[PDB]
Amino acid sequence: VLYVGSKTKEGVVHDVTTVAEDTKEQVTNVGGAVVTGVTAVAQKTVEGAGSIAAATGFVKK
Amino acid sequence: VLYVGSKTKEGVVHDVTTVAEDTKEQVTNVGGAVVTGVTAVAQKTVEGAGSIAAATGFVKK
Amino acid sequence: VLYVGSKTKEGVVHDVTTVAEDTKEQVTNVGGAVVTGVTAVAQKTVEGAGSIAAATGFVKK
Amino acid sequence: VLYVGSKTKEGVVHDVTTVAEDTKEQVTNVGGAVVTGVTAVAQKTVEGAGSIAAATGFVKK
Amino acid sequence: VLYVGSKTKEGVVHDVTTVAEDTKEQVTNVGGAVVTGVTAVAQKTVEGAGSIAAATGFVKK
Amino acid sequence: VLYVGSKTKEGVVHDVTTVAEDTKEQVTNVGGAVVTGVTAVAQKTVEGAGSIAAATGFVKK
Repeated sequence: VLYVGSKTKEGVVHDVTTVAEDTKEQVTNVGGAVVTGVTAVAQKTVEGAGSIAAATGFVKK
Repeated sequence: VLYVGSKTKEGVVHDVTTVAEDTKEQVTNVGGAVVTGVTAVAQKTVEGAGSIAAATGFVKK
Repeated sequence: VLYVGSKTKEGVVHDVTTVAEDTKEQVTNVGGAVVTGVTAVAQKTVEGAGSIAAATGFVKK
Repeated sequence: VLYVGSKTKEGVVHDVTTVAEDTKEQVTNVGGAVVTGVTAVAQKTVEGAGSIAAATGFVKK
Repeated sequence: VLYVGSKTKEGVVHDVTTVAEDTKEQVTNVGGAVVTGVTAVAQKTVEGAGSIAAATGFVKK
Repeated sequence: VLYVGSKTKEGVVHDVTTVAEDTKEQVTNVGGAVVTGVTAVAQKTVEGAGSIAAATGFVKK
């Protein structure tokens, strides 16, 4: 492999924008919760995963 | 493989935009929950997955 | 491998913007919670994962 | 006039984006020239104009 | 006029973005020239203009 | 006029961004020239103009 004159963008995330005004979030009775916003994962060579969101709960009342 | 003059964008996510005004979110009785927004995963070479959202719950009342 | 004249951006996340005005967040009765904002993970070579959000809870009442 | 609870955006320009890669501009024999990019003009109360581009030339050869 | 609880954005320009890579500009034989980039003009109350680009030239050869 | 509780942004320009990589500019034979980048002009009350770019030239050869 060789690159003489070149621009290579491999495994890239850019220009991700989030805008929010007058919003409302309520999680009332949750055993375990994962609430997130932007999640950016850039990776050229991987063996596992990129983003893992796990939630295991128990709401007995 | 060789690139003499070239632009290669392989495995890329860009320009992802989220706009939200006067919204409302409620999760009332959830065992385990995963609530997210933007999830961007760029990866050239992978062996596993890219984004894993897992939720295992129990709402007995 | 060789690069004579080249720009290589591999495994990159940039220009991620979050804007929020007059918002409201409430987590009332949660066993374990993970609330986040921007999560940026750039990594060229990985063996594990990139972002792991785990929440295990118990809401008995 | 009165505003009790309100959001008023009057006379506004926002989120104007220009992206350009590998472009080419040539103005060879021009008497007078006006070459521009983004031109944003926000103004609530005006008596004149907003943007005036004037070019008066003479190419005799 | 009165504002009890309010957000007023009148005469505003924001979030104007210009991105340029590997570009080329040439003005070869111009009497008078005006080459510009971003031009942002925000003004609530005006009597004149907002942006005036004037170019008067003479290319005799 | 009165503001009891309020945020007023009148006559404002903000968040103007310019990004440029590997670019090229040439003005070869120009009588008078005006080459600029970002031009931001915020003004609440004006009688004249906001931005005046004037170029008057003479290329006889």
